[PDB]
Amino acid sequence: DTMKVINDPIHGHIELHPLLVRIIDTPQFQRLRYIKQLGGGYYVFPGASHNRFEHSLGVGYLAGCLVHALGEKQPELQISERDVLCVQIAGLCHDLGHGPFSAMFDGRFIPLARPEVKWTHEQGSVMMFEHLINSNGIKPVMEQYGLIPEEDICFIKEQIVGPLWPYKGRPENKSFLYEIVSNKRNGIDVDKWDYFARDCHHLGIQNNFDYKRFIKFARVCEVDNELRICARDKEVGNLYDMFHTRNSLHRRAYQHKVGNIIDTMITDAFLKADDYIEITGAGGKKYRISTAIDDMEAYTKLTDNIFLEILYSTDPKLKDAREILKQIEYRNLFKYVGETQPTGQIKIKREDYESLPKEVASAKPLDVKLKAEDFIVDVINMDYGMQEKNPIDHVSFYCKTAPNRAIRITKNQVSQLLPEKFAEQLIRVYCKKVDRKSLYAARQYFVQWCADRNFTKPQ
Amino acid sequence: TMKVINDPIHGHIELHPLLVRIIDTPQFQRLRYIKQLGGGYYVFPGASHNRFEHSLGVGYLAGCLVHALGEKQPELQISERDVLCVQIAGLCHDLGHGPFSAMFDGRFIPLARPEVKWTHEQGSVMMFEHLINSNGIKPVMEQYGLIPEEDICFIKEQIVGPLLWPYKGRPENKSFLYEIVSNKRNGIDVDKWDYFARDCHHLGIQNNFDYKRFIKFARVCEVDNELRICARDKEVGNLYDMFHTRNSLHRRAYQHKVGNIIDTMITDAFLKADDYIEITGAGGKKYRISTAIDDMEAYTKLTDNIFLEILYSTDPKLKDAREILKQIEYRNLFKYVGETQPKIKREDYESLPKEVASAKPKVKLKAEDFIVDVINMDYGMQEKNPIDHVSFYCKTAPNRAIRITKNQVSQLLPEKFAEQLIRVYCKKVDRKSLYAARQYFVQWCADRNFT
Amino acid sequence: TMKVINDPIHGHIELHPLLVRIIDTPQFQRLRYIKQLGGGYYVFPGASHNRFEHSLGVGYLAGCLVHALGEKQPELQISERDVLCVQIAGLCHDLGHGPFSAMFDGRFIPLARPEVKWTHEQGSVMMFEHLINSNGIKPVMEQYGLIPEEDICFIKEQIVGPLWPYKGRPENKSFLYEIVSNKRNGIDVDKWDYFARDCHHLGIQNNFDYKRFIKFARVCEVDNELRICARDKEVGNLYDMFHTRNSLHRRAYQHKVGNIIDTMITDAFLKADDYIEITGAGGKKYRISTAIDDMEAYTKLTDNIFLEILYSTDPKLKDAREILKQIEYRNLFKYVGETQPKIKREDYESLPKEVASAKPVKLKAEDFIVDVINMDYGMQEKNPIDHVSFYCKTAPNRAIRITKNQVSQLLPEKFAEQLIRVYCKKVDRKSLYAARQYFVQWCADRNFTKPQ
Amino acid sequence: DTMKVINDPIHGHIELHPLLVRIIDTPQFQRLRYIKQLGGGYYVFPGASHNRFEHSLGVGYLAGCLVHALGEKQPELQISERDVLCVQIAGLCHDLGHGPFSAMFDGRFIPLARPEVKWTHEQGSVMMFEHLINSNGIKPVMEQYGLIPEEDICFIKEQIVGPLLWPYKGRPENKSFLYEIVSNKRNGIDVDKWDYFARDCHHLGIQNNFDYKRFIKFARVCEVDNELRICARDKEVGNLYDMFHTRNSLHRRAYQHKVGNIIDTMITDAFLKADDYIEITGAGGKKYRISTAIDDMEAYTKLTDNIFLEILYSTDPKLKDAREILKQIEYRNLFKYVGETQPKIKREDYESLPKEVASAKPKVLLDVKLKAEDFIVDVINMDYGMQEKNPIDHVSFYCKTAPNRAIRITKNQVSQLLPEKFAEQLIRVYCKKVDRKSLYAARQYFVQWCADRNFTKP
Ligand SMILES: Nc1nc(=O)c2ncn([C@H]3C[C@H](O)[C@@H](CO[P@@](=O)(S)OP(=O)(O)OP(=O)(O)O)O3)c2[nH]1
Ligand SMILES: Nc1nc(=O)c2ncn([C@H]3C[C@H](O)[C@@H](CO[P@@](=O)(S)OP(=O)(O)OP(=O)(O)O)O3)c2[nH]1
Ligand SMILES: Nc1nc(=O)c2ncn([C@H]3C[C@H](O)[C@@H](CO[P@@](=O)(S)OP(=O)(O)OP(=O)(O)O)O3)c2[nH]1
Ligand SMILES: Nc1nc(=O)c2ncn([C@H]3C[C@H](O)[C@@H](CO[P@@](=O)(S)OP(=O)(O)OP(=O)(O)O)O3)c2[nH]1
Ligand SMILES: Nc1nc(=O)c2ncn([C@H]3C[C@H](O)[C@@H](CO[P@@](=O)(S)OP(=O)(O)OP(=O)(O)O)O3)c2[nH]1
Ligand SMILES: Nc1nc(=O)c2ncn([C@H]3C[C@H](O)[C@@H](CO[P@@](=O)(S)OP(=O)(O)OP(=O)(O)O)O3)c2[nH]1
Ligand SMILES: Nc1nc(=O)c2ncn([C@H]3C[C@H](O)[C@@H](CO[P@@](=O)(S)OP(=O)(O)OP(=O)(O)O)O3)c2[nH]1
Ligand SMILES: [Fe+3]
Ligand SMILES: [Fe+3]
Ligand SMILES: [Fe+3]
Ligand SMILES: [Fe+3]
Ligand SMILES: [Mg+2]
Ligand SMILES: [Mg+2]
Ligand SMILES: [Mg+2]
Ligand SMILES: [Mg+2]
Ligand SMILES: [Mg+2]
Ligand SMILES: [Mg+2]
Ligand SMILES: [Mg+2]
Repeated sequence: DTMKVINDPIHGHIELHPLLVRIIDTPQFQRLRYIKQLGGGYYVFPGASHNRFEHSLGVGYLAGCLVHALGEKQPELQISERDVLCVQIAGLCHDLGHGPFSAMFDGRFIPLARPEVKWTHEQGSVMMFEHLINSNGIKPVMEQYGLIPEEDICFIKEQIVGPLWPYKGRPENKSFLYEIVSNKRNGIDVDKWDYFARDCHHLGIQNNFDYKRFIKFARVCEVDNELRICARDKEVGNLYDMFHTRNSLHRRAYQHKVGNIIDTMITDAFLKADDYIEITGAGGKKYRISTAIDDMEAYTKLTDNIFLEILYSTDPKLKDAREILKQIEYRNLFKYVGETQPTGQIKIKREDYESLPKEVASAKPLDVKLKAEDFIVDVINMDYGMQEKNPIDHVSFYCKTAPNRAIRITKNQVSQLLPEKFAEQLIRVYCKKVDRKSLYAARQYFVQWCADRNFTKPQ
Repeated sequence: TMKVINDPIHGHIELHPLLVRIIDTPQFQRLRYIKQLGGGYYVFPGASHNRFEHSLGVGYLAGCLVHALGEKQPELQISERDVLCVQIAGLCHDLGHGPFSAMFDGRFIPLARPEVKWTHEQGSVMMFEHLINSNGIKPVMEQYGLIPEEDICFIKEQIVGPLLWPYKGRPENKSFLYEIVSNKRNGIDVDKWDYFARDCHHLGIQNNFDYKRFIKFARVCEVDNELRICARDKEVGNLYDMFHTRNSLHRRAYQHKVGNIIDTMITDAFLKADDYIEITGAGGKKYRISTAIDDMEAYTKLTDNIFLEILYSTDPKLKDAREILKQIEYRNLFKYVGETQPKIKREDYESLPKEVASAKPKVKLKAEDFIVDVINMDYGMQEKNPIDHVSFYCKTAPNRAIRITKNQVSQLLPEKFAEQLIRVYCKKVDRKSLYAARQYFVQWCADRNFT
Repeated sequence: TMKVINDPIHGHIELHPLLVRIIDTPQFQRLRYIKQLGGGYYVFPGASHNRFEHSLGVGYLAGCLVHALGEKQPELQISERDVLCVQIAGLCHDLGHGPFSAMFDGRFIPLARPEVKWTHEQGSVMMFEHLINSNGIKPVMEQYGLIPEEDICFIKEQIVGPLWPYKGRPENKSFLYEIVSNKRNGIDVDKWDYFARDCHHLGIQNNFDYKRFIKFARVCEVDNELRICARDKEVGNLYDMFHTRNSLHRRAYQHKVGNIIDTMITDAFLKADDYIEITGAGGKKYRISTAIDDMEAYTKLTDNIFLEILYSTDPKLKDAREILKQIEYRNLFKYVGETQPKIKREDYESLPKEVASAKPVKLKAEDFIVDVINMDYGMQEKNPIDHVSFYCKTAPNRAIRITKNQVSQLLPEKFAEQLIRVYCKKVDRKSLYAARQYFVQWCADRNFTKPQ
Repeated sequence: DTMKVINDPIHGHIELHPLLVRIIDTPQFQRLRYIKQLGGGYYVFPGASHNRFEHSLGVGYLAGCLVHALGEKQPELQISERDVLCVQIAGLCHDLGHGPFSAMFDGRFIPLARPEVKWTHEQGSVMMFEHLINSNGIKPVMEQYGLIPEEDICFIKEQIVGPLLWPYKGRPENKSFLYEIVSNKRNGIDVDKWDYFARDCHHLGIQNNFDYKRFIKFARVCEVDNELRICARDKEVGNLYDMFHTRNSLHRRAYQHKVGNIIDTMITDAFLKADDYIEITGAGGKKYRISTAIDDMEAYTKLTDNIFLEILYSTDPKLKDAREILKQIEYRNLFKYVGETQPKIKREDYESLPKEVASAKPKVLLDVKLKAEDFIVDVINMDYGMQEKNPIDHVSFYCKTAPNRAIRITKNQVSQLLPEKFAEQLIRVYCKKVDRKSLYAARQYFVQWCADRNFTKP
């Protein structure tokens, strides 16, 4: 068993250790070839055909670069081949839990199909990782290459989903290893760096963030009795620009008005198909689209394929679901009516989403009257990854003249031209009735609703 | 109105409303579910791109080249109608591709149905006919000034060639319109230009060919009482490099040893699934993977999805097909045994595993255990130099077409323009079987005086 | 005929024969010998690009935008003549740059000649006049359908603004004045070329899609004037354009060391100024600081002046040559600190004296550099986007305004700030320590932010 | 003294050890900022403003990557920090000898100005490296960071120019491979090529087909003829034929562009007319000419592309002839291409060719008769870097199944679509008299000359 090399358009030649190859060459990992990174984004940006598989390889590769680089610069950290392998495995496996159309699945479908459960694709990744290990005899292969499976499986999981020192996989003196793949402190992790580059390459938008530079300048210093990753103070401006780029990719691509409408329609189709579709899990037991998340053998076979299974079906019980997807192909989509924003420092909460179409329909501003069933109200939260908080206040820096002393850099020390808030909310309204007289009316309800709630007058 | 689409290769592509109506059909949107490079994606993870994107790009580039000839030479009398027809042909030229693209017409259909002669291009014509007829496109064409009887014929002829001037869609004085999307004279067409750029972008290999430059320098001149596209004489070196790039993309990516083995395995899985899978066509009639090419309503639903349908199946009659695809996920692939060089004709492909298995070198193995992959590497015209079939003009006389021979360009160019490679693989992957398979292979090579 | 030029930023650029005649003059070819980013090249080794390349690119982009407005809206009655004039203005808009570009009009001339008010744009107009008059271009213009009196005025007005305030073109072609140098809001093709080109060469990636902006640009009536309007959808991308510009200033153009190198070159030029002779019209001799008064002399004033000084043996140039030798050895002046308030151009000269008078080795005003850096959105305290007109899909001739609250609550609350950096010319341990003490006391004395 | 980081558009963040910084921050190195990589190419391809300085940093960086990567993959090679520093210094300094407008200077000007001497920019690089060391107190700085200057200076020089039975003194046979990184004498596959392909492409606006990063990942060291050499993975053989293809392709389109070469010829003409009147101050205040400054590195230090502008901006009447030639470049009244043809003609015969053309007696046309001074005859050699030889026959490969056994791969084992020849020669003729009647005549002399020497009808 040797090294394999994989050519990636974002990263070039990626070297994979034989243990990583064994993990990649499983049904649980190869599944990611059949789930698009950007979901309904592909129906607006035709370049965005990229799947989670490619992304996952890239996060494994970048997880490895950052840990290797900290190791070469600071030998006193005593970063081991074992540490490197575990960090790479976590990068490779961090997105195993994604479902059909990625963000659509955990952002839209599961909260509507199963309001009782709290599910994240990250929880899924842990469960799918457990299934992958156990059903492909990976524990002995790990031992062969010097890993200790009890400690290291825990470590890999904790890197994906998170956990007085709360972690068991590695002690405080390797705390920094937990900032690479998924950074809970501030969000600055290699996962972001891969998706910015990859999404850009494919969308046809250009990426402003130099991850290779950030890596060269990263050191480990002591902060609050913990060894953490610190950035060179000089790079502070570039980190505010990293979040700016992320928010900019959300505005243009990920929350595109039509991409979101297509995700909403697919979600609608899935909800109508949910009672009739059967996915075979462990012991031949049958699961639904919404329950396959409870059985990883079933979940393994739940991919973007589900879209085509519904579209190509002839069963009359799937007629409603299939008609929604047929309307996507013909491009008879629901129609955008307008966008607006809360002026209040209080955002609209998930509890209130269901009641919004009713509120719009009750606006008393007309030819055609319209009903709550005719409106979609899409509520979009845009932030810097920590609700109302500035992520950069949670970043540690060093200076050239004292590279072991960690410091904080406040927002006033960087620039007066930076954002005064780090979270905002956008509300888009669409209409399901698409003729001239209905759209005109829908727009009237929308503007009056905006006046009724002291929201921003629309464009 | 117009719609704008952002593409990573071409930037902002403007689509006329008629083109939008054609794109927004099930027959076109189907191309979202067929990978450009098929099994290449299982070697080059960037190659997730599908035929849909490519098809938009050929529509766009077909439009650039025809617009540019029109602006430079108004005397050609290129009409908005001509432009729309050329764009529609670029959009629709790849409608006939099946699951995993080249795999489908290169490997599967010739094995599943040896009696028929099928190309994805014939498929594109049939799928175009189905698309028109089932989406009420003829009246939309008339609305924007096309004449459907003439123009549908013209669009088809652009895709597949004619159906002693052989064409009906357009007369001799617009002959050049037939060289844009699919060039039968020499292969220099916008379809190549899109795939070089797109495949490169995604594979992670860099493209040496500047199509935008070629377009700026393209003119139409009279050659043998026919108006054809000519290249600026200065560009001759760049055209030899275009074919060099194509052949280079075949060596590294398209005929990758493992990419081809994965295509062979998928093909194997399809042959074992063929008798048991049902695809619903017109009037509810059922078709097989290999027969869906006879019914375009069925064919519409035959995409890369078929791979997952087989993989996720529980039916025992699909166990054999499903096990082959499961071995792809585990990466227990068929194993490369060796490569060699003579040409061997398509007529002989089926009989080659038998020939290998009959080698008696100084575990025995059977013909079912060997794959013999015959790979033709050329400049798109068998043994011929495509550039001998290119017309050029000079700066000082831009209407006089000329030929440029190979000795006038460089003594460092290829002496031949076609060669053939034969690879052998084994389906039995253990130590003792591979060793044997290698012995059969070398003795076979000695038996046929190959390298 | 036409010539084609391959550019790494724009691909194949087509040049009409009249534009070739303008390019093939000493006054234009001069721009091959002036670096776009000046002292930036001594920090970012990719930034070897010169103003010539940039100038071709602005000519090309000026042409794309005007051609595209013409194809989309024939009712504008944009003529081949209008197109040629806009292209010529793009080609010639940067003719006035001096040695090391921004250094020359930002730093050297205000110090060498405080009495005069000079911009490279005024220079471009004068150099354009010289180019025309000394290369017999007026009859060549007439040959290809221009009307030189009207059109020369038009080209100049495109570069520098008015000299309805315009004479070269009436109100119904107002929009032609927004292409090369946009006085209303700063959104012009000149920005677009430098973002792309600077990025390509610096090794930083450009976030702004100029080709997209062009596809979406229309002309609509605003206040009885036909202006360029952007598609409403693009408002977010325009805030990001200014964000990108400001980002290129933070990282590259105002790099601490790039600015120190510009300051050192400026210092060398000030010491060489009285001893250099550049031959102008009538054989009259000009200095580096006076060559801006005579375009024949100015023609021969390029980055070459740096090497002339560096390679000299003349004792009168010893002081200037020693400063430039210290740049090669990399014995640069040393950064002491940064701070923030605004300080006006009138006050720049007096600042080293103010620092040296701070009472916290003693040090003197000649020992300090005080570099005042203005970071804004190109209109001082103003939001440029409040001065942009937009159209909607549903009514593409109705122009509208879009306020900042309609776009995003995550946008800047301010559009201008000022940074002050201090450096010391005396580089030993004891001097730097002292220099830092003067600096912090000065900051306390003027109620500036205690330094990082 | 620490590390410095430099951002390069081709290579990204380049790390430079303090010793390398000391070498870079000298007048002898910084000089390369004032010499364009592609010379007269910039007057055809406006993107090609790049100078030798940037290139030189890039070769230092790539020299370092390749040696570091061989070291990480094969610890048994015993590659030292010292070996790495020496290879990097050689990459940084390999182009120190270039003169004004790069190839123009050693290809055209010096062979015409000083036919007696044999000069290459590489000899210059060695001499300039010696001057750089000696005049900037670098020997002690080298010792500070663990180099041994007598051995290591020799090693660095030998890497640049070749040796000065195992011919090398700087390093023994077991580190032979270190000599293949910067300038490969065996086959030409070196990091110097890799930097210029990428950089030239980036700037010219032509796209690069060669993946140097891939080549590096696949490079190993194996034993060949009792010597440890760099070997390529057998699978990469096709990509190496494509590397030479790309080089030859960059020569056809950019480096030997008809007008780029004419501009180099005009600059050379201007330099020859200025050579007697320009004075460059060298060591001890002794004065050198443009053509003699190559004999004194203190003078040579101040000889850059600046010399072009010094001549252009001059007012001295003795420089009027030289200055008028350069003024004609700005106005674009260039010398005019008359024609091209193909046979080889040897360097010994270049000088005599304009005379041969002018002696052609064409069947009695001729308004204007023309003289040898009126013709330029440009002889252009297009090859794979080894005259008539296939460089790939001089490459060693390994297989996956035996990565320590080196092998050869013949051309028939790779492809029947590869070149049958690896060298050809082009002859271009130009005329200095540019009016309609002169060009027509010049073309008549040219075709008769071609008939007289049995060359291809043009
Ligand atoms: N950029 C690039 N150029 C190429 O020429 C090329 N060829 C392949 N690849 C990509 C495809 C893959 O992403 C990666 C590995 O390809 P490889 O062909 S070295 O590997 P194995 O077939 O496994 O050969 P073995 O088993 O004998 O070592 O490089 C390439 N990528
Ligand atoms: N029509 C279409 N087909 C595709 O296959 C496709 N792929 C990407 N895009 C891009 C191009 C489109 O601009 C974008 C959104 O689709 P749209 O325009 S239909 O939907 P709204 O804007 O809500 O409706 P309208 O303009 O009719 O009022 O997606 C596409 N658009
Ligand atoms: N490069 C780029 N930057 C962007 O900011 C951007 N925004 C969208 N796209 C891509 C996505 C598509 O491929 C294309 C069109 O997206 P569009 O937002 S203009 O259009 P419709 O939604 O149809 O809006 P309407 O109906 O009001 O005209 O550009 C973009 N592409
Ligand atoms: N991208 C690119 N590829 C190339 O192969 C190439 N060759 C040249 N150029 C660049 C160099 C220039 O920037 C431009 C045109 O050079 P050109 O060789 S078409 O033309 P003239 O010398 O003018 O030949 P004539 O007088 O017969 O037209 O393209 C090229 N640019
Ligand atoms: N090195 C350097 N220091 C500086 O302080 C500086 N300031 C500008 N530049 C460089 C960066 C660019 O390459 C160029 C910008 O100047 P141009 O004359 S093409 O246009 P404007 O109308 O001045 O710019 P805008 O409208 O955005 O204010 O000069 C600078 N470069
Ligand atoms: N790509 C990129 N992004 C940037 O934001 C950027 N900023 C600078 N550079 C380039 C400029 C140089 O090529 C390189 C390092 O510049 P640096 O600003 S880290 O370094 P010193 O000023 O020497 O500061 P110290 O001594 O305090 O570490 O990166 C940059 N390159
Ligand atoms: N303008 C121009 N004309 C030319 O004839 C020419 N020839 C080379 N160059 C440019 C092209 C490159 O930028 C560089 C090549 O010369 P270098 O000193 S970096 O290395 P070598 O060892 O000579 O190259 P190799 O080993 O491949 O034969 O000079 C040229 N540039
Ligand atoms: Fe991820
Ligand atoms: Fe195609
Ligand atoms: Fe400018
Ligand atoms: Fe070199
Ligand atoms: Mg995730
Ligand atoms: Mg995250
Ligand atoms: Mg096809
Ligand atoms: Mg074809
Ligand atoms: Mg300017
Ligand atoms: Mg401006
Ligand atoms: Mg060299």
